[PDB]
Amino acid sequence: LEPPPSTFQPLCHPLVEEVSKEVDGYFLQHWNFPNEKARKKFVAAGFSRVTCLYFPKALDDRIHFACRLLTVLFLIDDLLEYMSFEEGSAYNEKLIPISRGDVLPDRSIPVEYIIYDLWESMRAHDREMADEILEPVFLFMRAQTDRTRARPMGLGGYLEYRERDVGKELLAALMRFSMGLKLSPSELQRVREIDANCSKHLSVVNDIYSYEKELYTSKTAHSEGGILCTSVQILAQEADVTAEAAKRVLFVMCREWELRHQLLVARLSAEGLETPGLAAYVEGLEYQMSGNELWSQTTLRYSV
Amino acid sequence: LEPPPSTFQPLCHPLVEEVSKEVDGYFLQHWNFPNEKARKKFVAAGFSRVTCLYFPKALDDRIHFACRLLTVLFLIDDLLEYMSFEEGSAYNEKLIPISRGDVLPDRSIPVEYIIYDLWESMRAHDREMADEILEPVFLFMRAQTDRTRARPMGLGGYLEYRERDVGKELLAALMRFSMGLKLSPSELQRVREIDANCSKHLSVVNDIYSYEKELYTSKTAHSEGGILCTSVQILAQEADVTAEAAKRVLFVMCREWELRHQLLVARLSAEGLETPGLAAYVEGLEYQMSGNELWSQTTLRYSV
Ligand SMILES: C=C(C)[C@H]1CC[C@@]2(C)CCC[NH+]=C2C1
Ligand SMILES: C=C(C)[C@H]1CC[C@@]2(C)CCC[NH+]=C2C1
Ligand SMILES: [Mg+2]
Ligand SMILES: [Mg+2]
Ligand SMILES: [Mg+2]
Ligand SMILES: [Mg+2]
Ligand SMILES: [Mg+2]
Ligand SMILES: [Mg+2]
Repeated sequence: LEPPPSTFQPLCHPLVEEVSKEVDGYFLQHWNFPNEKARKKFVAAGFSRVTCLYFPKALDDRIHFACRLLTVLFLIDDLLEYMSFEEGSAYNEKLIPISRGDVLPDRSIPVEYIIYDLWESMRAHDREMADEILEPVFLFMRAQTDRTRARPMGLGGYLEYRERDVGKELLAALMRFSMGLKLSPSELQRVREIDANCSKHLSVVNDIYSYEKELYTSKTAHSEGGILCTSVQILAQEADVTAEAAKRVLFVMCREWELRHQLLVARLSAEGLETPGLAAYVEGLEYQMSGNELWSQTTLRYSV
Repeated sequence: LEPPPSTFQPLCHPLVEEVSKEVDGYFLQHWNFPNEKARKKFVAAGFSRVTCLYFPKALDDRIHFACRLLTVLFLIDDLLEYMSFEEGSAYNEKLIPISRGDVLPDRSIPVEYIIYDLWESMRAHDREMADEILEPVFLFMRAQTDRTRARPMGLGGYLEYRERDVGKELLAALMRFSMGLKLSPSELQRVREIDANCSKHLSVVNDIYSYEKELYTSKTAHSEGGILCTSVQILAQEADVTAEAAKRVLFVMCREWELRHQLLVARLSAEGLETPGLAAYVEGLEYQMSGNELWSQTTLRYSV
């Protein structure tokens, strides 16, 4: 699959090597893997590497928080594929009061105390910004087991749903936390169209590279949890082409979304609405798009 | 607008110029054009040229029949844009028993006697092959004023409707008539998938090039008859991109349909199911797709 030309230059956080070893090492000690093969596959995924590609301008003392969060969510994301929608919902809902810190974790259950200790440490570093990630994460978690996954969706309906299932808002709040980048409610409101456009890029780029993984999952995992829910399958179905043909077409659309990102950013500046914070923000969103693509093209999670 | 590479090479019927003058001349003599500007625009469209590009291997004494049919359908196609769905339906339904030869035409009304004389002349030349064009034409006519045009559609839903509105079936029966290519019901059943694939190509290629014409029509003509119903609008709405962005993506999809055409034809041959008639037929479909693109690229109908 040859990617069409992009003007975006992907950037990686300079501390990616040490943070990856730190965070991978943490999960290897605490997380319950089924076997040595799974432990190797975990490291092979490079979960801290995505994070460092998503937020390359995160503060040096905050990047590890982001790596820990995306890592545990990735691990949960895989676990949910072997559960029903009901079981998956129960699993996630239990982690929500724990994430808030309102309920103590069962220290014998790794996922419970990993989540608790993480959010506690994040609030310890920056309480105000850590709290602003809470609701976006919960929105993402509840989307993962949404019944709409078991209903037919057009491309438009899917992308609207997938903004939550891909965790667009959490990525936004996580990015701001990691950068210590604060925005007023007025600034946040102004870039909503830019956010929605970015979400489609992230979602479809992931759909493109994770298709083989998710096709296999749909044939082997739970009938509900492993369900095939992706723009690749939808376009292939609607246009009556192969999945690989759908990928090539979708990749072209992703480049159009990149063009639209630049247009919207230019218009924000052409109008009076550009601020230093917003400039850093929309630039950060570009890194998410290019970083997500670079990681997707190289991670063993999708190629194996 | 840069067309992505294609391996389909267009062919034109050798007698295109002489038949154009004959068919253009007939309509200029009989059809009720409002003024000289409309008569010039009519000639500028090249309705016989597209027909000769659609069926370049039509028999020398049958190509004019195809040119007449497509020309009169094109003329009605524009007429319908100033009518409501109701008026458009009543207009078309009147012509249907006339086309069958069951109802005599009003000789003071050009469209009625032109359509009557056409079908009578076609039945005289080849009774059986002419009759097999009737219902496909009627299916197309009724799709033109279908109220599904004014209702929400996804890409898949549009394409399945478009197959009727683009007259894929009538074109196939017209091609067979023009070439004297007779196929058994079983043979035709073998290439159903190939027909469906070809329909999408013809539809979207037309949508891409005729968008500006149809955008203008939607803003100037009847809100119903001139309604903007096209893949360019649908995809742009689904993916939240501009029409120009949608065009570029759709053009890539068109090339995927070309690849699929070659795949399906290759499979048909390998299974020992490609009869000499079927070989001529599927080649004929390729001429339709390539011929449609060449004409769309150059006709003044879409450029002015
Ligand atoms: C952890 C997840 C599965 C969510 C957050 C990260 C992100 C965007 C990385 C790419 C794959 N999907 C997701 C969703
Ligand atoms: C006459 C028509 C409007 C129908 C038949 C010819 C064909 C495919 C040529 C291209 C434009 N539209 C059509 C539809
Ligand atoms: Mg997943
Ligand atoms: Mg998921
Ligand atoms: Mg995926
Ligand atoms: Mg038209
Ligand atoms: Mg039409
Ligand atoms: Mg058109």
